[PDB]
Amino acid sequence: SFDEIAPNAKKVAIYGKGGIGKSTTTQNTAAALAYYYKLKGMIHGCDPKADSTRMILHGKPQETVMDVLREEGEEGVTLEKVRKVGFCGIYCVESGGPEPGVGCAGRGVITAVNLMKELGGYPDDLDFLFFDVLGDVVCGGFAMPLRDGLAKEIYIVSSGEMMALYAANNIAKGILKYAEQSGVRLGGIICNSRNVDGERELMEEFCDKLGTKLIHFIPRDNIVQKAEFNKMTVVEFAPDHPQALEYKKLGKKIMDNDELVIPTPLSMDELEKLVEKYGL
Amino acid sequence: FDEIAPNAKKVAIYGKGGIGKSTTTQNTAAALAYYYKLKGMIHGCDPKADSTRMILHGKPQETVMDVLREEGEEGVTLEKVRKVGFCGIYCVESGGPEPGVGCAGRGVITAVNLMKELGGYPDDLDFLFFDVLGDVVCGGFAMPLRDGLAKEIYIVSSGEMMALYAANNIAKGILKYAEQSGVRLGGIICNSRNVDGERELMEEFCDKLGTKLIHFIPRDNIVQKAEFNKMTVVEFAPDHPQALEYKKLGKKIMDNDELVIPTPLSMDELEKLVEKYGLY
Ligand SMILES: Nc1ncnc2c1ncn2[C@@H]1O[C@H](COP(=O)(O)OP(=O)(O)O)[C@@H](O)[C@H]1O
Ligand SMILES: Nc1ncnc2c1ncn2[C@@H]1O[C@H](COP(=O)(O)OP(=O)(O)O)[C@@H](O)[C@H]1O
Ligand code: SF4
Ligand SMILES: [Mg+2]
Ligand SMILES: [Mg+2]
Repeated sequence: SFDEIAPNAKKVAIYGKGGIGKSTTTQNTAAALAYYYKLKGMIHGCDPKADSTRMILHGKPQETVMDVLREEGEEGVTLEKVRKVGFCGIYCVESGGPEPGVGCAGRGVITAVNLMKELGGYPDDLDFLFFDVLGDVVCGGFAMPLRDGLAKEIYIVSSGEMMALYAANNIAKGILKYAEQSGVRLGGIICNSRNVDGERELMEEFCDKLGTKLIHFIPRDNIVQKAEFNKMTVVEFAPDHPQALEYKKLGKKIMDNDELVIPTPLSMDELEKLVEKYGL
Repeated sequence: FDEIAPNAKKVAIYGKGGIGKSTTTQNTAAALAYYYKLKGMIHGCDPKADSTRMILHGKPQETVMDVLREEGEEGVTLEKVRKVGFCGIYCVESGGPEPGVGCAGRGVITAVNLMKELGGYPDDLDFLFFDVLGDVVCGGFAMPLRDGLAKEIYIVSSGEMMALYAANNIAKGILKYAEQSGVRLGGIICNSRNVDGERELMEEFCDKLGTKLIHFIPRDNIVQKAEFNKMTVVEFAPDHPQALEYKKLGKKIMDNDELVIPTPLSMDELEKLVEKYGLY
């Protein structure tokens, strides 16, 4: 069952709109937890972009599970080819997916999670396990962590943008749908700032209406791009930089989080009027 | 699907979420129906269900899935699913299932089949646009290419890496289904974000992709001002430079003959291209 895999670990899944900063937040948060707090972790990329583990692997792209299955076949698959070790011993896995227009994009997630369970790719002694999931659509393999209770705690990365909040509200609808069946809950909304006026204020009212909390406000900092150029995470590049400490704060907040709640999704009218009220 | 609206230019607009597909599709259709007096129709294939709002003057449209769910296949009528808006532009919203329930693109198949059965695609149509979600190329979202529903595809994109990544993925889907359905890429439409050298990056991207940058839509506040008045930019101010830009684009789409099978870029090629200009 999905509850027996890494039982001593805090299973978390990060959802959000495309390009909102899920990979950046998930990788830097995991890097902070493994570096400052010396915790054993693992990242399972459930985004077909397949770059959710690049900064942990120091710029080296990882072969996806679908790519390895396609070339080596089910017989020639080894845990060493699909799971790599990066910064501070963080294990990395990329689910991947089918070619655009071929089948269901989420199918790669289900195959990778089942293969990881089969090969014992999730260490029992793990302290945290993160899943970078595509949140533009809540269906198939993308909605599997919410439906099958793979990760009990969900966090959505969002900005003041209408699309980002719309996606977050849709993910909350999926959480509410299988909240009693799977026991999945929303830990909070993580705001990846875009440097707009009154972004935090809009996000805090959005969380109030959604029945959750704005767990953390990540500022927009060019250190992310400077670190990405040296093929490293911000934590690995400059652990003393204020940005690295922001990910450290978020990391501890996620670990010590207890306010997990079933969401109260907003209506399409409530969301629009909330966006119009602030008018960023 | 070649028998539905045979005298019409069947086009499908793809692109990343929040890139400006609904804004471009609606204003382009409004320009074609207002300046050139062409009979047109918009079939929203985005689960957001707001691709036909400005044409309907801010009035929300009941989606096909909503009507089908609460009234059954018998209680369905064209009057309830197809509405008339600015300059007699017909409007339909496919809709979709609740987040986490089934396949998000399912609403597209049900709506296109239902229109095909009720004869909701006027034969005397001059143009037929499909606002499709491009974050993931699968299911009902990849159907228009698959069944050759719309033979000409245009992708709305900006200088952002995620917007270009999505456009490249849509091009991959076009290439796979180019010989089977005869679908083709008409060009890339750039929805400007007011960044330095955005056009130059987009033009090199089109060169590498084997297509052309059909048009450059500037970022104008008149869009939000017309949105506030529950109207399209064409209906709000047909003499505004922006309203004209959509008129130029509309004619370019109608008189377009340079349809090409795309040469998708590799992940390395796209990253090096983004780094060459370093817009962001
Ligand atoms: N806190 C931040 N400060 C500055 N840039 C950021 C921040 N978070 C994300 N970014 C940038 O945003 C872009 C998208 O980030 P990413 O993590 O890949 O989003 P996603 O995984 O949802 O697609 C990247 O270029 C990244 O450098
Ligand atoms: N040419 C433009 N100039 C200014 N704003 C624009 C333009 N095109 C789109 N927008 C804005 O961008 C946002 C997203 O537009 P939208 O059409 O809904 O994208 P999508 O259909 O891909 O979800 C809207 O708030 C809209 O006002
Ligand atoms: S369930 Fe989702 S990912 Fe799968 S084919 Fe449908 S829209 Fe695509
Ligand atoms: Mg990502
Ligand atoms: Mg839309």
